[PDB]
Amino acid sequence: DLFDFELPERLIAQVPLEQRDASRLMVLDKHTGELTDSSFKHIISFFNEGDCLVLNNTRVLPARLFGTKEDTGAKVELLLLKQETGDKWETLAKPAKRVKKGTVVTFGDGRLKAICTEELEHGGRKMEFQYDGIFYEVLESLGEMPLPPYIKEQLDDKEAAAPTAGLHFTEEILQQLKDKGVQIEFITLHVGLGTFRMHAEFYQMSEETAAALNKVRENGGRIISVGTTSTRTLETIAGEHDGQFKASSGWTSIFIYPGYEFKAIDGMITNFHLPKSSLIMLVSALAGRENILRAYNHAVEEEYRFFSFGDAMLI
Repeated sequence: DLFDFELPERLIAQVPLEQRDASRLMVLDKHTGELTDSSFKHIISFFNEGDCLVLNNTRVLPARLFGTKEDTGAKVELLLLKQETGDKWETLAKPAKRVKKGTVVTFGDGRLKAICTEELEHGGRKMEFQYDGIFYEVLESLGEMPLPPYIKEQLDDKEAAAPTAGLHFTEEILQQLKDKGVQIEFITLHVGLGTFRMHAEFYQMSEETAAALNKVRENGGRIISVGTTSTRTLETIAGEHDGQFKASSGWTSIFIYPGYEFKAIDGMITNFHLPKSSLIMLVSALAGRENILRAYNHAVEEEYRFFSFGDAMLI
């Protein structure tokens, strides 16, 4: 194989040195292929002003409502993605097929129902809630409301941990970078959602976030993704708009590999990976298969910790 090398199961960090910024930092020059070393404290010494960091920030926030298809029999699960205007929301629905045109779904005793004001491209569904009083209150209400048997039976119950090399980010460094003049933007990615369409991630970029990144691109700043993964979201987005960012959400399945021309990031921050997984190819497409390779060889040499909790890399 072409993305293989010697990787001592030992050089593979069993657990993390999460104590601090210790975690070394292999720095590779995308173009030149140079390959210096370092530690994650000096990090901030590589970012200029007008640079932005996109953080794959995650939130167990997909709140979900268990309603029942009004008219017909029943059973509809809604995943609340983002509230738009007033009482309209971006949503994912179980038994999606069931939710159509302007279908109506009831929740609980009927306080709060919702109509499907439209089908969405990513298979989601824009819905609109009907209710009295304060919305956020009504929900909270249903919060403590057990699922009626009717549904309850139709189910199996009642009513992880953000990986991403983006953890080496001491609240402090976050501040430093701010202070120095490096912006920080967030993207949102969800995992178990696949079952709402397969096992793809669901991303969401905001109007402001998109806006922000475009400025940076305009003003000639650099964009660096802090995401063993999020780099793909970005890449996906700017991919479908020609290097430009737009608010959006959807399923990400892009598979980056040598040859791919990045149109989103200028550099990224992740870890070292296995002698053939599909991450090395990603990275490899970024700085070239060779450069990365030799760096992988020198990383092993200077006994760098590889993978999940090992040391951090940058471009």
